Amino acid sequence: ADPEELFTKLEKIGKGSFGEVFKGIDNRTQKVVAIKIIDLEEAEDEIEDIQQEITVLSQCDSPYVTKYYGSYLKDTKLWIIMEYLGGGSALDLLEPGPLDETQIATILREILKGLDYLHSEKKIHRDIKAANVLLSEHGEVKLADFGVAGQLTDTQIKRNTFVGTPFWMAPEVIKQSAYDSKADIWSLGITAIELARGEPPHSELHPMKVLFLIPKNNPPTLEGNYSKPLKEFVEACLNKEPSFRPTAKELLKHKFILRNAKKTSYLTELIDRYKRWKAEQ
Ligand SMILES: CO[C@@H](C(=O)N1Cc2[nH]nc(NC(=O)c3ccc(N4CCN(C)CC4)cc3)c2C1)c1ccccc1
Ligand SMILES: [Cl-]
Repeated sequence: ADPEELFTKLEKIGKGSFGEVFKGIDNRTQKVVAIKIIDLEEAEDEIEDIQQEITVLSQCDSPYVTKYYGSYLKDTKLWIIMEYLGGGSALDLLEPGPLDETQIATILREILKGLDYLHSEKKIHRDIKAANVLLSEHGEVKLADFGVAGQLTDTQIKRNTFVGTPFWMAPEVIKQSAYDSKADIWSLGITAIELARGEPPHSELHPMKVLFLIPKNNPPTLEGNYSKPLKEFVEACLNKEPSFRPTAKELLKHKFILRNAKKTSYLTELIDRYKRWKAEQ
């Protein structure tokens, strides 16, 4: 029916040129939801990504993947109703200052559970990065932005498409050879660096340069004051050879994760920190 009847927006929480995201309410139940509204008139090229995300999320049912509740059409606007996640993104939560290795290990663990779910459903996220990891106010950690996610089948054996964000992209994705879920494991290893240092490797460089640097160089390493097991976690992820990369399931039992990860509810203090930080200034 009419989405402006069914839903009420409470607060604009995100904005772009083609769309806006709100905190809002299902009026029938008073449930808080995320409401992403796309101006279909302005959307042009990225409309295929919108379609792809809706399709993939409608096929997902995991506590580690942002829920999709439906789409509504009202004039030039597409309303996409989604699980509200109010803690902020992992990247957002880096703003007030660095994470400790307990927080990092917990976040990576939860991402790994999400990747394990997706890969078992023969899906590939293909844009894993801290900005795409969204937290709930309880400290749950869930995956979002499925605009370029890919589907493996029997009609098509692997993927080829040059897609993702350059600094996080696997070398085999840059080369556009046949790749699979192991590409997400590379991106996860880059995300581990990003969680530790605040930025991905080569973050000051032009994206175009990174497209030849990533295949040309040895894999990035985590440098500085970070525990050996974290550096070995990064090292295992960022193997040039995908068949030598571990799976997400295996990584759940990496010693860095086992010795450092704790209950997700402990992440609420990371969210509190952001609230206080946000409020000031
Ligand atoms: C553009 O699509 C959305 C999207 O699909 N989504 C689906 C979905 N569900 N819930 C969301 N919540 C938030 O984005 C958000 C972010 C920061 C936030 N604040 C900062 C911390 N504070 C404690 C509260 C206020 C409050 C809410 C989103 C976004 C997207 C956004 C970012 C990354 C990936 C995807
Ligand atoms: Cl947006």
